[PDB]
Amino acid sequence: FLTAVSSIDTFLPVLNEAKLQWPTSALAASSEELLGGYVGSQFYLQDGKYMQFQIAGSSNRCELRQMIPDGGSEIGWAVDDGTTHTATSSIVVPEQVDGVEEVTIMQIHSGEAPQLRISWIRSKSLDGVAYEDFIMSTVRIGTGDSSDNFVKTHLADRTAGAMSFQIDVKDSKLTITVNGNVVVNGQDLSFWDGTDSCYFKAGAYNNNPTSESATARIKFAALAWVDHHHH
Ligand SMILES: O=C(O)[C@H]1O[C@@H](O[C@H]2[C@H](O)[C@H](O)[C@@H](O)O[C@@H]2C(=O)O)[C@@H](O)[C@@H](O)[C@@H]1O
Ligand SMILES: O=C(O)[C@H]1O[C@@H](O[C@H]2[C@H](O)[C@H](O)[C@H](O)O[C@H]2C(=O)O)[C@@H](O)[C@@H](O)[C@@H]1O
Repeated sequence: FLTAVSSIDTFLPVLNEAKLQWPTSALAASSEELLGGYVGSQFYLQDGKYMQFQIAGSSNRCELRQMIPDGGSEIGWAVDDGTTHTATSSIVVPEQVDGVEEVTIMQIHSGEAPQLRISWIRSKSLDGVAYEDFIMSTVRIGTGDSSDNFVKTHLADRTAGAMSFQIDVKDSKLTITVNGNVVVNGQDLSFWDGTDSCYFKAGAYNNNPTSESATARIKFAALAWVDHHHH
């Protein structure tokens, strides 16, 4: 039988502040249901320690979406509200099966757009350099489709072992720290000033696969939204 993520203590804080969306953005499990032992092949405890997400299909997901804590509704915050918004994780990205090409593992998203995607990607060239099997950040600085709307950065080559991430937003600036080192230092998010619908996400969101039956799989050793105001 499949062991439930809530059977250990590690993820209870974030489960109390998230809903699970699967296999689309449709609700799969409320925060209460997650804390109550919701489990399936898409979302279960692997190795007695990892919150594991699995999903197949282009643009499908198995993803946590930040909620107001203690049974609250969907959160919305703004890059320019003056508060520091922080998400931390420790992630084991396994080798992905053929047909999986890009898997978004953390986001800042709003009602209409992804401000930030951290994604594993099989192969991509950035600024004239080819990279394989790596973790990328994609920041939107506009809503258009041309390259001037994005800042894309190689964060790290994929490691077999756990990799730590931290996302911080304060005063319209974004910092991404990977394995303790700052890789994105104060990226401008001021295009999004006044958008009050931002929230964190984490899990597996499957982008541009070449087979819709190929199952993406991501293991979280830790995940939290860190509240700088201590409510
Ligand atoms: O053609 C691309 O791969 C294009 O995708 C962009 O990311 C999109 C994702 O693939 C998903 O469709 C979803 O998350 O929307 C994203 C978006 O529209 O921002 C960027 O990665 C872009 O650089 C790239 O050209
Ligand atoms: O699937 C999408 O295109 C986006 O869905 C978003 O979730 C919202 C959506 O209205 C859902 O049907 C449900 O109501 O939850 C909403 C929400 O939590 O904001 C996000 O999952 C977004 O990341 C997707 O891009």
